[PDB]
Amino acid sequence: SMEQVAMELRLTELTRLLRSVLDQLQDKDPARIFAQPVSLKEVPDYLDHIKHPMDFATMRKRLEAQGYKNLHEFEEDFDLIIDNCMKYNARDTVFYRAAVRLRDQGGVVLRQARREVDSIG
Repeated sequence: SMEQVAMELRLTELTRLLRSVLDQLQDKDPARIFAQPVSLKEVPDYLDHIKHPMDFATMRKRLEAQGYKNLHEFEEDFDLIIDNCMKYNARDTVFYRAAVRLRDQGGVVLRQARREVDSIG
């Protein structure tokens, strides 16, 4: 149908906007602490601690399969990155601190993205 196509154009445009959002969030992690999945070879107990692992490469795979229906789903995955790290790692670690800084800096990007998504529909 013509509608399914119009719908698909919106999803594609959402994907376009979320790709830019993702790039902006990932720039706030210059150390690349959140770039890839926590290695189960190097942290073999990780899944005993963290039930839903997340990282920027995993989010990008979903993004490029147009797997995010709305900004809320995307934010859920970003929040998992931060929250998993803040649980697994202690307060006095470079990892915990990196998560706090990502959360704080990402807030600004996500604030405007929500306005853009509502605004452009």
